[PDB]
Amino acid sequence: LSDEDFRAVFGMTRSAFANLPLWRQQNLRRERGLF
Repeated sequence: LSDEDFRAVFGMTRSAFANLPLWRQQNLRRERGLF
C-alpha cells in the first residue's frame, strides 16, 4: 504494497522508510499494527 496508505502512515515512501534500521522498522511497524 500500500504505497498510498503506507506513505500516509509514516509520511514517507517505503524506499525512504527502508532507510531506518531493519530491526527498528519492525519495531515501528509492529507497534503500528502492521507486519
